[PDB]
Amino acid sequence: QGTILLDLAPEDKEYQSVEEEMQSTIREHRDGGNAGGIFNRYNVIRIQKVVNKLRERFCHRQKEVSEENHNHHNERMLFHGSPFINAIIHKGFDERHAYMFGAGIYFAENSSKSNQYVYGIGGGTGCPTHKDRSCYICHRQMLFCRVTLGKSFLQFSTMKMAHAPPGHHSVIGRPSVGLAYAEYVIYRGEQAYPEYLITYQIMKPE
Ligand SMILES: Cc1ccnc2c(NC(=O)c3ccc(N4C(=O)[C@@H]5[C@H](C4=O)[C@@H]4C=C[C@H]5C4)cc3)cccc12
Ligand SMILES: [Zn+2]
Repeated sequence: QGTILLDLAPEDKEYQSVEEEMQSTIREHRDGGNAGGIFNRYNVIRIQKVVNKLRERFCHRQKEVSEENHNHHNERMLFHGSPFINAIIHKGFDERHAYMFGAGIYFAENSSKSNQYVYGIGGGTGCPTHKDRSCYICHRQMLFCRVTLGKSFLQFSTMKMAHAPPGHHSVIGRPSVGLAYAEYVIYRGEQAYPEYLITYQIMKPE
């Protein structure tokens, strides 16, 4: 049937919950805003629920992970940012299209970290039209996803990895003095479901 995008109304508590998580998880980064831009809030202009009967591939894998993890799939809602959001919502996450950065699909609990990836690694060259990484005009997109972490392997760097170590299902790169915030990585596209599609703009500091 394909993906059906359902619009959430801002007066719906599901809409508010999603925006709140995004707006409150904004943190300042050490790069002076070079990658994701300079801003204190987002102008959330749209939130759509992604419906794709993907859910099954996702639920199936979740069962495998659970058996393998003492009946604990260890789900977390996390943000994802990359230049391939539209492909993802239709075809699902795919580890074959993966790219420091290893060969995994990255997620973050802080929206501002995922915003740095919207136009690519380090923000790339910025938006296609103005080639500005701090564009306040162009609409950006990011996903708030269900991520099956199962047994996570914790470490200080992930540029090295291609797969989760034995007995594990995800890799969490953590802060050193190295990273500033945690990054969650999976190596199988089916361990993540693109629950919400957020359309937004970063707003200039008032
Ligand atoms: C048709 C089609 C064409 C191109 N793509 C597709 C796709 N794509 C992913 O599922 C994907 C996106 C970004 C990363 N991906 C990350 O999450 C990390 C790195 C990376 O490449 C760098 C960027 C974000 C950070 C840093 C890894 C995987 C999924 C489904 C279809 C696709
Ligand atoms: Zn722009």
